[PDB]
Amino acid sequence: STGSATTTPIDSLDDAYITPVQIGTPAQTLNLDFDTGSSDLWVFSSETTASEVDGQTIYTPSKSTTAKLLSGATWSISYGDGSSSSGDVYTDTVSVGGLTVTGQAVESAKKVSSSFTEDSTIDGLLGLAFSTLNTVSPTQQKTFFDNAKASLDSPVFTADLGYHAPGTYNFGFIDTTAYTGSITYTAVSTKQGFWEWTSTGYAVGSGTFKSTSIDGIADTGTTLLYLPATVVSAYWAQVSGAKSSSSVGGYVFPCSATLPSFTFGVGSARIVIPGDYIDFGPISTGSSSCFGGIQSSAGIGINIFGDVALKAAFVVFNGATTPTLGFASK
Repeated sequence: STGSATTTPIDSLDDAYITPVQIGTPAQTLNLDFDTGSSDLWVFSSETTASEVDGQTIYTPSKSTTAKLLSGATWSISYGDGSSSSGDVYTDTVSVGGLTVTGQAVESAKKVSSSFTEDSTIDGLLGLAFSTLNTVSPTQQKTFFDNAKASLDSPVFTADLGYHAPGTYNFGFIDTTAYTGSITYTAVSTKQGFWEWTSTGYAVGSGTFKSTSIDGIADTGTTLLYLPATVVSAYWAQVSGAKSSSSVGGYVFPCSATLPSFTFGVGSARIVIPGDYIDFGPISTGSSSCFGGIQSSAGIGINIFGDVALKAAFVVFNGATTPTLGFASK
Protein backbone atom coordinates (compact mmCIF):
# COMPACT_ATOMS: atom_id res chain seq x y z
CA SER A 1 0.00 0.00 0.00
CA THR A 2 0.88 3.67 -0.21
CA GLY A 3 -0.47 7.03 0.90
CA SER A 4 -0.03 10.60 -0.30
CA ALA A 5 -1.27 13.75 1.40
CA THR A 6 -0.75 17.45 0.84
CA THR A 7 0.75 19.43 3.67
CA THR A 8 0.01 23.15 3.92
CA PRO A 9 1.71 25.98 5.82
CA ILE A 10 -0.44 27.32 8.67
CA ASP A 11 0.57 30.93 8.04
CA SER A 12 2.54 33.25 5.80
CA LEU A 13 5.82 32.44 7.59
CA ASP A 14 5.64 28.64 7.29
CA ASP A 15 5.62 28.41 11.10
CA ALA A 16 4.30 24.87 10.78
CA TYR A 17 2.51 22.62 8.31
CA ILE A 18 -0.83 20.84 8.61
CA THR A 19 -1.90 17.67 6.87
CA PRO A 20 -5.46 16.34 6.85
CA VAL A 21 -5.98 13.03 8.66
CA GLN A 22 -9.14 10.89 8.73
CA ILE A 23 -9.93 9.45 12.17
CA GLY A 24 -12.78 7.11 13.06
CA THR A 25 -15.93 5.85 11.35
CA PRO A 26 -17.49 7.84 9.81
CA ALA A 27 -14.31 9.78 9.19
CA GLN A 28 -13.56 12.83 11.28
CA THR A 29 -10.97 14.89 9.44
CA LEU A 30 -8.49 16.77 11.59
CA ASN A 31 -5.53 18.84 10.45
CA LEU A 32 -2.43 17.50 12.18
CA ASP A 33 1.16 18.67 12.48
CA PHE A 34 3.28 15.79 11.18
CA ASP A 35 6.24 15.74 13.52
CA THR A 36 9.37 13.66 12.87
CA GLY A 37 10.66 14.87 16.25
CA SER A 38 8.03 13.14 18.40
CA SER A 39 6.09 9.88 18.48
CA ASP A 40 2.60 10.57 19.79
CA LEU A 41 -0.51 11.00 17.65
CA TRP A 42 -2.66 13.25 19.78
CA VAL A 43 -5.74 15.31 19.06
CA PHE A 44 -7.99 18.02 20.41
CA SER A 45 -11.11 16.16 21.40
CA SER A 46 -14.50 16.22 23.05
CA GLU A 47 -12.55 15.51 26.25
CA THR A 48 -10.36 18.61 26.04
CA THR A 49 -10.94 21.17 28.81
CA ALA A 50 -13.41 23.56 27.16
CA SER A 51 -11.51 26.73 28.05
CA GLU A 52 -8.45 25.31 26.29
CA VAL A 53 -10.22 24.84 22.96
CA ASP A 54 -10.32 27.92 20.66
CA GLY A 55 -11.28 27.18 17.07
CA GLN A 56 -9.71 23.75 16.62
CA THR A 57 -11.58 20.82 15.12
CA ILE A 58 -12.09 18.13 17.73
CA TYR A 59 -12.22 14.33 17.60
CA THR A 60 -15.30 12.94 19.31
CA PRO A 61 -14.68 9.24 20.01
CA SER A 62 -18.30 8.59 21.01
CA LYS A 63 -19.33 9.38 17.41
CA SER A 64 -16.90 6.83 15.97
CA THR A 65 -18.18 3.26 15.74
CA THR A 66 -14.62 1.95 15.53
CA ALA A 67 -13.28 3.88 18.56
CA LYS A 68 -12.34 1.83 21.63
CA LEU A 69 -11.05 3.21 24.91
CA LEU A 70 -7.60 1.82 25.64
CA SER A 71 -8.30 0.96 29.24
CA GLY A 72 -6.01 2.52 31.81
CA ALA A 73 -3.77 4.25 29.27
CA THR A 74 -2.69 7.85 29.69
CA TRP A 75 -0.16 10.09 27.99
CA SER A 76 1.71 13.30 28.69
CA ILE A 77 4.24 15.08 26.51
CA SER A 78 6.37 18.22 26.44
CA TYR A 79 8.06 19.75 23.40
CA GLY A 80 11.20 21.81 22.81
CA ASP A 81 9.21 25.05 22.71
CA GLY A 82 7.97 24.43 26.27
CA SER A 83 4.47 23.44 25.16
CA SER A 84 2.68 20.35 26.50
CA SER A 85 -0.48 18.25 26.44
CA SER A 86 -1.87 15.13 28.11
CA GLY A 87 -4.89 12.86 28.29
CA ASP A 88 -6.20 9.36 27.69
CA VAL A 89 -6.13 7.00 24.71
CA TYR A 90 -8.42 5.39 22.18
CA THR A 91 -7.67 3.03 19.37
CA ASP A 92 -9.38 3.84 16.09
CA THR A 93 -8.99 3.74 12.33
CA VAL A 94 -6.65 6.40 10.98
CA SER A 95 -6.07 7.21 7.32
CA VAL A 96 -3.55 9.54 5.72
CA GLY A 97 -3.78 10.24 2.02
CA GLY A 98 -5.47 6.92 1.28
CA LEU A 99 -3.30 4.81 3.60
CA THR A 100 -5.28 3.20 6.41
CA VAL A 101 -4.19 1.82 9.77
CA THR A 102 -6.68 0.06 11.98
CA GLY A 103 -6.13 0.01 15.74
CA GLN A 104 -4.01 3.15 15.78
CA ALA A 105 -3.49 4.75 19.18
CA VAL A 106 -5.27 8.10 19.05
CA GLU A 107 -4.29 10.06 22.13
CA SER A 108 -7.16 12.29 23.23
CA ALA A 109 -6.16 15.52 24.95
CA LYS A 110 -7.74 16.39 28.27
CA LYS A 111 -5.30 19.28 28.75
CA VAL A 112 -3.23 21.35 26.33
CA SER A 113 -0.89 24.26 27.03
CA SER A 114 -1.62 27.82 25.98
CA SER A 115 0.41 27.76 22.77
CA PHE A 116 -1.77 24.94 21.41
CA THR A 117 -4.99 26.67 22.46
CA GLU A 118 -3.82 29.90 20.81
CA ASP A 119 -3.13 28.19 17.49
CA SER A 120 -6.51 27.57 15.88
CA THR A 121 -5.01 25.89 12.81
CA ILE A 122 -3.46 22.81 14.45
CA ASP A 123 -5.89 20.12 15.63
CA GLY A 124 -3.14 17.86 16.99
CA LEU A 125 0.15 16.13 16.19
CA LEU A 126 1.05 13.00 14.28
CA GLY A 127 4.42 11.78 15.48
CA LEU A 128 6.85 10.18 13.04
CA ALA A 129 9.95 9.71 15.20
CA PHE A 130 10.69 6.25 16.61
CA SER A 131 8.07 4.52 18.74
CA THR A 132 10.51 4.25 21.64
CA LEU A 133 9.68 7.94 22.36
CA ASN A 134 5.93 7.33 22.58
CA THR A 135 4.60 8.56 25.94
CA VAL A 136 1.61 6.25 26.45
CA SER A 137 1.68 4.55 29.83
CA PRO A 138 1.66 1.81 31.03
CA THR A 139 1.78 0.27 27.54
CA GLN A 140 3.81 2.23 24.99
CA GLN A 141 2.09 2.60 21.63
CA LYS A 142 3.32 2.57 18.04
CA THR A 143 3.39 5.49 15.61
CA PHE A 144 1.23 5.57 12.52
CA PHE A 145 4.31 4.84 10.38
CA ASP A 146 5.37 1.95 12.58
CA ASN A 147 1.88 0.41 12.34
CA ALA A 148 1.71 0.93 8.56
CA LYS A 149 5.25 -0.15 7.74
CA ALA A 150 4.77 -3.84 7.03
CA SER A 151 1.91 -3.08 4.64
CA LEU A 152 3.76 -0.38 2.70
CA ASP A 153 5.25 -1.11 -0.71
CA SER A 154 8.55 0.13 0.74
CA PRO A 155 9.10 0.93 4.45
CA VAL A 156 9.63 4.65 3.90
CA PHE A 157 7.95 8.00 4.10
CA THR A 158 9.04 11.25 2.46
CA ALA A 159 8.71 14.90 3.43
CA ASP A 160 8.54 17.49 0.67
CA LEU A 161 7.77 20.74 2.46
CA GLY A 162 7.05 23.88 0.47
CA TYR A 163 8.38 27.39 0.86
CA HIS A 164 5.34 29.61 1.22
CA ALA A 165 3.44 26.84 -0.59
CA PRO A 166 1.90 23.42 -0.12
CA GLY A 167 3.97 20.26 -0.23
CA THR A 168 3.57 16.54 0.22
CA TYR A 169 4.01 13.66 2.65
CA ASN A 170 4.18 10.29 0.90
CA PHE A 171 4.12 6.89 2.55
CA GLY A 172 5.46 3.73 1.01
CA PHE A 173 7.07 5.07 -2.16
CA ILE A 174 9.61 7.56 -3.47
CA ASP A 175 8.22 9.97 -6.08
CA THR A 176 11.13 10.18 -8.48
CA THR A 177 9.56 13.24 -10.18
CA ALA A 178 9.65 15.26 -6.96
CA TYR A 179 13.38 16.01 -6.82
CA THR A 180 16.37 16.83 -8.98
CA GLY A 181 19.57 14.85 -9.28
CA SER A 182 20.12 11.97 -6.88
CA ILE A 183 19.10 11.21 -3.31
CA THR A 184 22.12 11.01 -1.00
CA TYR A 185 21.59 8.65 1.90
CA THR A 186 23.25 9.05 5.26
CA ALA A 187 23.42 7.02 8.49
CA VAL A 188 20.90 7.42 11.31
CA SER A 189 21.25 6.82 15.02
CA THR A 190 18.00 5.84 16.70
CA LYS A 191 19.64 5.84 20.16
CA GLN A 192 17.71 8.93 21.30
CA GLY A 193 14.52 8.00 19.43
CA PHE A 194 15.03 10.64 16.73
CA TRP A 195 16.01 10.66 13.07
CA GLU A 196 19.51 11.67 14.14
CA TRP A 197 22.26 12.05 11.56
CA THR A 198 25.56 13.84 10.96
CA SER A 199 25.89 16.65 8.44
CA THR A 200 29.31 16.93 6.84
CA GLY A 201 29.52 20.70 7.08
CA TYR A 202 28.26 24.06 5.89
CA ALA A 203 28.79 27.15 3.77
CA VAL A 204 27.46 30.70 4.08
CA GLY A 205 26.37 32.36 0.86
CA SER A 206 29.01 31.96 -1.85
CA GLY A 207 31.66 31.20 0.78
CA THR A 208 33.89 28.17 0.98
CA PHE A 209 32.49 24.97 2.42
CA LYS A 210 33.63 24.12 5.94
CA SER A 211 34.01 20.38 6.48
CA THR A 212 32.88 19.65 10.02
CA SER A 213 30.60 17.02 11.56
CA ILE A 214 27.29 18.39 12.83
CA ASP A 215 25.12 15.83 14.64
CA GLY A 216 21.45 16.74 14.59
CA ILE A 217 17.89 15.61 14.07
CA ALA A 218 15.64 15.86 11.06
CA ASP A 219 12.60 17.43 12.71
CA THR A 220 9.55 18.51 10.71
CA GLY A 221 7.89 19.68 13.93
CA THR A 222 10.46 22.40 14.60
CA THR A 223 10.20 25.59 12.53
CA LEU A 224 13.77 26.81 12.49
CA LEU A 225 17.31 25.55 11.93
CA TYR A 226 19.22 25.26 15.21
CA LEU A 227 22.98 24.79 14.90
CA PRO A 228 26.12 25.31 17.02
CA ALA A 229 26.87 28.87 18.10
CA THR A 230 30.04 28.99 16.02
CA VAL A 231 28.13 28.15 12.81
CA VAL A 232 25.29 30.54 13.55
CA SER A 233 27.68 33.39 14.36
CA ALA A 234 29.46 32.81 11.05
CA TYR A 235 26.15 33.03 9.20
CA TRP A 236 24.86 36.21 10.85
CA ALA A 237 28.24 37.92 10.57
CA GLN A 238 27.48 38.15 6.83
CA VAL A 239 24.33 40.19 7.44
CA SER A 240 24.96 43.86 8.18
CA GLY A 241 23.32 44.91 11.42
CA ALA A 242 22.40 41.39 12.57
CA LYS A 243 22.83 40.69 16.26
CA SER A 244 21.82 38.23 18.93
CA SER A 245 19.16 39.80 21.12
CA SER A 246 18.65 38.29 24.56
CA SER A 247 15.40 40.25 24.92
CA VAL A 248 13.94 38.89 21.69
CA GLY A 249 15.43 35.43 22.20
CA GLY A 250 17.78 35.02 19.26
CA TYR A 251 19.35 36.56 16.23
CA VAL A 252 17.51 39.44 14.64
CA PHE A 253 18.41 41.41 11.56
CA PRO A 254 17.32 44.58 9.75
CA CYS A 255 14.24 43.78 7.68
CA SER A 256 15.91 45.76 4.85
CA ALA A 257 18.67 43.13 4.54
CA THR A 258 19.16 40.66 1.72
CA LEU A 259 19.97 37.37 3.45
CA PRO A 260 22.67 35.03 2.14
CA SER A 261 21.95 31.38 1.49
CA PHE A 262 23.10 28.63 3.83
CA THR A 263 24.40 25.30 2.55
CA PHE A 264 24.57 22.09 4.58
CA GLY A 265 26.39 18.89 3.70
CA VAL A 266 24.86 15.46 3.31
CA GLY A 267 27.79 13.19 2.63
CA SER A 268 29.51 14.67 -0.43
CA ALA A 269 26.22 16.33 -1.48
CA ARG A 270 25.06 19.84 -0.67
CA ILE A 271 21.61 21.26 0.14
CA VAL A 272 21.22 25.01 -0.40
CA ILE A 273 18.76 26.95 1.74
CA PRO A 274 17.95 30.19 -0.10
CA GLY A 275 18.34 33.35 1.95
CA ASP A 276 14.63 34.11 1.78
CA TYR A 277 13.85 30.87 3.67
CA ILE A 278 15.75 32.32 6.66
CA ASP A 279 13.51 35.41 7.01
CA PHE A 280 10.81 35.03 9.69
CA GLY A 281 9.61 38.59 9.48
CA PRO A 282 9.13 41.43 11.94
CA ILE A 283 9.65 40.54 15.61
CA SER A 284 6.38 42.35 16.32
CA THR A 285 3.86 43.90 13.98
CA GLY A 286 5.30 46.98 12.29
CA SER A 287 8.86 46.47 13.49
CA SER A 288 11.84 46.85 11.16
CA SER A 289 13.72 44.22 13.15
CA CYS A 290 13.21 40.76 11.66
CA PHE A 291 13.63 37.35 13.28
CA GLY A 292 16.23 34.98 11.89
CA GLY A 293 15.55 31.44 10.75
CA ILE A 294 18.95 30.11 11.80
CA GLN A 295 19.45 30.16 15.56
CA SER A 296 21.87 28.75 18.10
CA SER A 297 21.24 25.30 19.55
CA ALA A 298 23.40 26.12 22.58
CA GLY A 299 21.39 25.07 25.59
CA ILE A 300 19.00 22.84 23.60
CA GLY A 301 21.48 20.01 23.88
CA ILE A 302 20.96 18.93 20.29
CA ASN A 303 21.15 20.46 16.82
CA ILE A 304 17.84 20.55 14.95
CA PHE A 305 17.40 20.47 11.19
CA GLY A 306 13.89 21.91 11.32
CA ASP A 307 11.59 23.10 8.56
CA VAL A 308 13.95 25.88 7.39
CA ALA A 309 16.44 23.18 6.39
CA LEU A 310 14.09 20.39 5.42
CA LYS A 311 11.92 22.50 3.11
CA ALA A 312 15.01 23.08 0.91
CA ALA A 313 15.13 19.33 0.22
CA PHE A 314 13.21 16.23 -0.69
CA VAL A 315 13.73 14.08 2.41
CA VAL A 316 13.45 10.30 2.67
CA PHE A 317 12.81 8.79 6.07
CA ASN A 318 13.86 5.20 5.41
CA GLY A 319 12.45 2.89 8.08
CA ALA A 320 14.20 -0.25 6.90
CA THR A 321 15.68 -2.59 9.54
CA THR A 322 18.62 -0.21 9.69
CA PRO A 323 17.05 3.22 9.20
CA THR A 324 18.70 5.88 7.03
CA LEU A 325 17.88 9.39 5.82
CA GLY A 326 18.02 10.56 2.24
CA PHE A 327 18.25 14.13 0.96
CA ALA A 328 17.87 15.45 -2.56
CA SER A 329 17.72 18.94 -3.99
CA LYS A 330 14.44 19.90 -5.67
